[PDB]
Amino acid sequence: STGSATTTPIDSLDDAYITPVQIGTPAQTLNLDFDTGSSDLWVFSSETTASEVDGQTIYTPSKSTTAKLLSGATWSISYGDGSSSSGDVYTDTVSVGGLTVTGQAVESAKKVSSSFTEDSTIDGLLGLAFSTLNTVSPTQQKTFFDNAKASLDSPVFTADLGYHAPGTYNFGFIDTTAYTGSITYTAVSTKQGFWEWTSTGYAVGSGTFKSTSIDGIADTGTTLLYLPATVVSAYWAQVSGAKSSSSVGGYVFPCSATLPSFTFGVGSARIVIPGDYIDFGPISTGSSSCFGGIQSSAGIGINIFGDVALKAAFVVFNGATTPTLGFASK
Repeated sequence: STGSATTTPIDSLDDAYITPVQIGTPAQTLNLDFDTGSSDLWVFSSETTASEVDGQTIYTPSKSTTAKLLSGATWSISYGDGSSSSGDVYTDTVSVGGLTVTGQAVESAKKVSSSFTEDSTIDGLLGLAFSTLNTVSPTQQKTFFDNAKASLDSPVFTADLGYHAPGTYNFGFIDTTAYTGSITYTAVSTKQGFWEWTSTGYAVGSGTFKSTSIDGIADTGTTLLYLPATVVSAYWAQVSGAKSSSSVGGYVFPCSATLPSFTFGVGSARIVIPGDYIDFGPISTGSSSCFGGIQSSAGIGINIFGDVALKAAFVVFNGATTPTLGFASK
C-alpha cells in the first residue's frame, strides 16, 4: 500500500504545516502537525477542557463506531518549546492520504497548554519519530508509520515541505519526479528515539564549505534551524546589523537586509537553503526588526534540522531494519 497527502503551511511564515487525517467511522477529518521529532498521535477532542478549545476541530470518539477506549491508558507529553498536553487513549481507524491503519492509538487530549489553544489551525500532532518515544502508559503505543510499515510497498515516508506553498507527505514510495539529481543517504542513530544524523558541514552564502560534523535531528515539527553557536554566529556575521537579542530570544536582523543562503552537507552532497527561507518577519507587528530562521541550539542540548532546513530538500525517512535518512535537492 501507499499514501499521499498534501501538507499546507498554517500561516504566511510557514510556522508549521498541517496535513488532513481521517479518524474514525464515519471519518472525522482533523488537520494534524506531522512531527518527525515526537511519537504520539494526539488530538483535540470532545474530552478536551472546554476553556482550552478555541476554534480547533475535535475528535469525538463516541460518534465513531470503530473507536474503543484503550482501558487504563493515559499519556502526557512536553515538547522542546515548553508546550504540553495530556489525556486518555482510544484505538480507532486512521487514514492518511489513502493509507489506512486499523487499531491506531489516538490519544485524546483532556488538557492542552496555552500555545495549543491559541493556535486554531492545529487540531493535534501525528508523531513520526521512533515508537520508543511514545508516552502512552502503562503500555507504550506504536506510531502511525510503525503500524503501517509492514503493509507499505517500501518501509519509508518522505517529507517534501514547501516554501510559502503546500507540499507533500508520501508513505510507502519515493516519488522520483519530486526532486532533482540523486538522493544522498546518510546514517541514522535511533538511540535517542529521533531521526538523528550527522551533517558533514556548512557554508554561508558563496563562502567556502567548512567540513565539520554536526549531529542533529530531522524534525518536521520544529520551525527553525538550530545549530551550534559558532555556526550561527558565522552566518549572522554576514548580515549587516544582525545581532543576538536576549530580550527577543535570538538573532534578529534589519528587515531591509537581503539574507545570504546557508548550505549544509549530507555526505558529499550539499543542500542550499535560500536566504529568503531564513526570514521570519517582524518580531512584532510593524517592527523593522526581523526574526532569524537560523538560531543557536546552545542550551537545547541537540541541533535541530527543522522546517527551514527540511523544506529546502526532498527528505526520505527510511524505516528499514537499519533506518537511514535521504536528502535530495528539488
